[PDB]
Amino acid sequence: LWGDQFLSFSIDNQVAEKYAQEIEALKEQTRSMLLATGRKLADTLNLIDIIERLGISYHFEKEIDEILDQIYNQNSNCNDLCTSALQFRLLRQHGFNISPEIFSKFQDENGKFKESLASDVLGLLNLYEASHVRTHADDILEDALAFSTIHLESAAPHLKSPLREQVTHALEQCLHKGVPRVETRFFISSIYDKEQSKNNVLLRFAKLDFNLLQMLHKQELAQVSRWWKDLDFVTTLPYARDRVVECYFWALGVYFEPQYSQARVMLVKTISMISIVDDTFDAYGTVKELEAYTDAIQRWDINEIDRLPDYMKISYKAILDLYKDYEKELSSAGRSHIVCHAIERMKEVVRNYNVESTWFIEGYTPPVSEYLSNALATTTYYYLATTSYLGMKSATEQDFEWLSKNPKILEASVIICRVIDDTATYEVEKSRGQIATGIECCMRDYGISTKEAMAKFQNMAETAWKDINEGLLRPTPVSTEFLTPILNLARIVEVTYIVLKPHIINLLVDSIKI
Ligand SMILES: [Mg+2]
Ligand SMILES: [Mg+2]
Repeated sequence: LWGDQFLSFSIDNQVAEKYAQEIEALKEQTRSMLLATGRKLADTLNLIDIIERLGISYHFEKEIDEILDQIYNQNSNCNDLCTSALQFRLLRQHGFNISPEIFSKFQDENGKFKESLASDVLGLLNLYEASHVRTHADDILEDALAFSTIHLESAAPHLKSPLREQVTHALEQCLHKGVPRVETRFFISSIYDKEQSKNNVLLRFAKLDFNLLQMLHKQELAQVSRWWKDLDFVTTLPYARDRVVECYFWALGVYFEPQYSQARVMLVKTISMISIVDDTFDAYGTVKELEAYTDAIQRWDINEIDRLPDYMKISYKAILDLYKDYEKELSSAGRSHIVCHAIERMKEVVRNYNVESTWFIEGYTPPVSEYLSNALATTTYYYLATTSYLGMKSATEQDFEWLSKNPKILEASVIICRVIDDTATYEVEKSRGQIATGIECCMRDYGISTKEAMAKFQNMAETAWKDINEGLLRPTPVSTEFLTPILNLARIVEVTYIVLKPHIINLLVDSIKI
């Protein structure tokens, strides 16, 4: 419902250059802040936390890492909940397996959190955020979420602004599980901007940087929108909607940095394309047509097009063409040889789409284990994760080989999307006759109520998050650069099922008022 609002974006080079020039000054100035010698732990942690929440930490990957490494190594006891929880969270998010023992001093000989901390809002907030980065080994943090949650909920109504808005927001969306750009936009405009103790250099820096990057995101969105119009699916395939803007939001959620410009464009096209296919199997193709389509996809030829009805011929050709473009784009860098990994994942998605169709027609309700073996791939997550690597100039063959083994971190990301999707779309899918819905299989397989089935599904998502958190800890199998996209895919789930309009507006329409 966007229209020609994004067909084309004429970037006024003057404003961009001004922004860039000043950003360079602010960047160097901020760098010097990070390298300040005589700073206290609390101050150093808050500085890093602020730069990250402001969405400008990508400029200081090395600096922040070296500083955090020093903090990890010195193991200093801060003694106060606020700093301890923050220290724990930042180290964990950066792969440092800091021991949860740092929380023992805030617990009774029973391991329960000293209820006396219940009046320490700042400590509770940082503990709340830290509880979301826990692993299966962090037994000490078992009751951290419930503890901080109940007390923050109680204190919230009487807190000053913007602290109150920060707490209220956190309770609805924790930092660790939120989409980066979405959380950055919120922190900048709704919190830091209204913070009495704000650092003006950092705020100015954050605003300019966000706005400048937004211009690039707009060029990409415009470029891809033109690409979509050329395909002219609107008239040739009147059963699919112009979801391009939504598809772009997803790509933006996976990575927003300027270096991933090519990657985002490639990713958007894939998301758009597979969306067409999903529509085909869901409400247009007949039993026979779908079987013919699944086969054509597995063969991946073109001569197979003759066995497909006209509408499917358009889709099929476009898909094959898209991958040819990908191969061409990567030719200059000699990376075209990796595209096959994405194709293999697409074939997988289509096979499982077909199987899902078959299950629906037969009225089959498989046990959970069997349901998942097919339903996990239908989320398209393995496929999208593989696709995100295509445009990443550093993604080597080894990285793709690791990804093909279905790494636990990827598996967890996929599971999160699956169980959450099933919990949300259950009602709609049931009234549609889809008795092969995750929640349905769960109920029958275990012999439990819908409520209990959904509760089990939520537990699976929780378990998966802990797995993701563990998968981020050093030593990582591949560079962190390749783990973030998977983590971001899981974050997108949290945002899509708490719909995209407000985020699209805040991220791609409205700039932050400087
Ligand atoms: Mg479908
Ligand atoms: Mg579903």
